[PDB]
Amino acid sequence: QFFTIENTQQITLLRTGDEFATGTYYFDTNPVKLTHTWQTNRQLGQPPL
Amino acid sequence: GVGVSTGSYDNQTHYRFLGDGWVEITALATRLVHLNMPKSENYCRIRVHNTTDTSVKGNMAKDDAHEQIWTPWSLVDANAWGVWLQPSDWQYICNTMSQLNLVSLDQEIFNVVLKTVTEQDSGGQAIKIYNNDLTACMMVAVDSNNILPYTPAANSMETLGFYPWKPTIASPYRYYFCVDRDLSVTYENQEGTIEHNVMGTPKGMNSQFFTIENTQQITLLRTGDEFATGTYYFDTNPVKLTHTWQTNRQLGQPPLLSTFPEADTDAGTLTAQGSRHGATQMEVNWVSEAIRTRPAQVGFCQPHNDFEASRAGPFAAPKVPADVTQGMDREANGSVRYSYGKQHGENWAAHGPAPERYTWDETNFGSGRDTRDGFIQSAPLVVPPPLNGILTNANPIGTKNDIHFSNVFNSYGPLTTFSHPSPVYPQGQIWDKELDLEHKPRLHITAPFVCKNNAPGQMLVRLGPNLTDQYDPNGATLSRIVTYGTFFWKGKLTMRAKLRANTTWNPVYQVSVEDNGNSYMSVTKWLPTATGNMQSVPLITRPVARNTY
DNA sequence: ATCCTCTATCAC
DNA sequence: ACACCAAAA
DNA sequence: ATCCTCTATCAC
DNA sequence: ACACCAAAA
DNA sequence: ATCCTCTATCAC
DNA sequence: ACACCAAAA
DNA sequence: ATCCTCTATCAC
DNA sequence: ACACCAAAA
Ligand SMILES: [Ca+2]
Ligand SMILES: [Ca+2]
Ligand SMILES: [Ca+2]
Ligand SMILES: [Ca+2]
Ligand SMILES: [Ca+2]
Repeated sequence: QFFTIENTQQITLLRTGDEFATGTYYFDTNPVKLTHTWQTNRQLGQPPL
Repeated sequence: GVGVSTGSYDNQTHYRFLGDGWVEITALATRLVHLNMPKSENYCRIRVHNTTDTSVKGNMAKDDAHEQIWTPWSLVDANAWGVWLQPSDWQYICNTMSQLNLVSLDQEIFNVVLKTVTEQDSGGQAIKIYNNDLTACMMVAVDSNNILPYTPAANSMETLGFYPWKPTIASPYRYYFCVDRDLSVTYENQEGTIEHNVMGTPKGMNSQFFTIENTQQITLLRTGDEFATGTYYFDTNPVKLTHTWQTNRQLGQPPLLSTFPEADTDAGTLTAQGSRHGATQMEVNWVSEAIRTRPAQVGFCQPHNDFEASRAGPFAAPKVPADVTQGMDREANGSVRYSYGKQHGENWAAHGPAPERYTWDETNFGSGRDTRDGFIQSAPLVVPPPLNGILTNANPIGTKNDIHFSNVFNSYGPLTTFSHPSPVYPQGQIWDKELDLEHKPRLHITAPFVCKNNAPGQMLVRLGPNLTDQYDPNGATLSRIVTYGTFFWKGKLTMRAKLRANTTWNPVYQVSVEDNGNSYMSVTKWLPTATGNMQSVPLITRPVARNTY
């Protein structure tokens, strides 16, 4: 599999006065909790009486 | 303002029938609860170390090391089949339905009774006088948002009476706290010492201390008051009410017959394994039910007594229940052993503290595993394997005589498909909360129904501190008027089922009872004695044959 | 707040 | 007092 | 008068 | 039973 | 005249 | 192709 | 001026 | 942010 930037994309030329800008990508992702846990199989629920 | 009941007794069960054979079952539970003053007036962070047992060399699998927080509050768990349905009903549902699912729960408290006792008659002997205080109050609260940790009572056979005409009481609220316990490995006598059997202190990063009072809205209940729940809606997956059988060996196209039996005795034959059509993923130039290709893997091999351990200490790994198989390999296919007691079974006239126990063998056949016959051949498959060309349940691993590949082999994988366990009638747990782990478990062996969203807030109760004329805050430890109480609890559980369809020919297994015998199913078991004693024995859920392919 | 073994004289 | 028992109470 | 650790199935 | 957990329940 | 074991993709 | 299996397909 | 290997978040 | 991948985004 051999690709080439030139045969795959639209290249834009930039001289000194030019400028380039991206679209606006939207992330479709799952959030990340910001808390650690502790409980292990030994501490799950009803502590003995 | 008092002298008038605030609720109504009703422990009925209604079967509402709708079209296409759907059914709306409605569970009615009413129960009389008793309650006395919580000994600790406060919250206690208590510890538990059983050095008396941890010290032995072989002993570890008996470790009870942990540190709980004792709250002066008491829980009111009804999460146990045995509390809602009547023996017979469970029969009915199981003998008639095809699936069951949780719908909604509704709780209610009322007819509060608060009394104080005064031990008098010091001028004669030693009597006790009973009388109720009106102003006195009770306290209720519901952790609807579930800030507090979950504490299922069936997790200890401490739920409520399964017998309506007999009262009951509440399990006290207690929850785990963070420690970091550690224990070393040893066997029968070995040599050396237990290198270190430590406990530990609270860690800043994981210390979590809650308080009913700073988390919930507590409602005061005097005699004429009454309390009532919202109406929780279950968002859960239904449970089939049929066992299966088919195993990898019976999936689809049975081989073609070439020889036809002559009499009801002799059998028939197939075609030459060498000269037989089909497919396999072994190099051999033949074919056999054993090596033929199947859709996927039914059931799988689980590691035996996989005590693993973390900062908490050691513990046995849980494992998906399955049929025990002829091999009678219980601990091998996770059957479960319950130890219930007189409010949850037991006979009643059984003497001594000795709890009654029952082991449940799962009915999802074709999913079980017989350790004995399980074996791994080698490379390039060979008709009859050499010796050093096949590892069996005889050959020992890591130099231990009885430890074989089974106890460490894990068959699980993509093609590994199985069946969800079944519920156990009395004693069994109904629903359960889900672990707040970004990556969940395909199910809990703990219970049948797992809430997809939030879950039923736990209902907490506690009596109110009835003070005396004497009180000093800075005062060491002090007096409070003796007091205890009662109240009725009423629950509403709605379920949905559908009637099974009859399509076989040959009748089918039904749960039934039997005349006065030595049979497991003997009426008498679910009957009163001359003094009125009775037990509740677990019953078969999924008496009827399913199909899986 | 009674109707033929539920809810439900529910079958009006 | 329907409301009568197995349907159309 | 229960909804995922508050109020607040508040997000309807 | 919305109300499915992180947004627009 | 194919829809998850009936009739009944009946649940449209 | 609704019609995603246990409800409101 | 970003949408799953084109043009083309073209499939809106 | 549709526009969640193979259709009818
Ligand atoms: Ca909340
Ligand atoms: Ca009635
Ligand atoms: Ca609330
Ligand atoms: Ca048909
Ligand atoms: Ca583009």
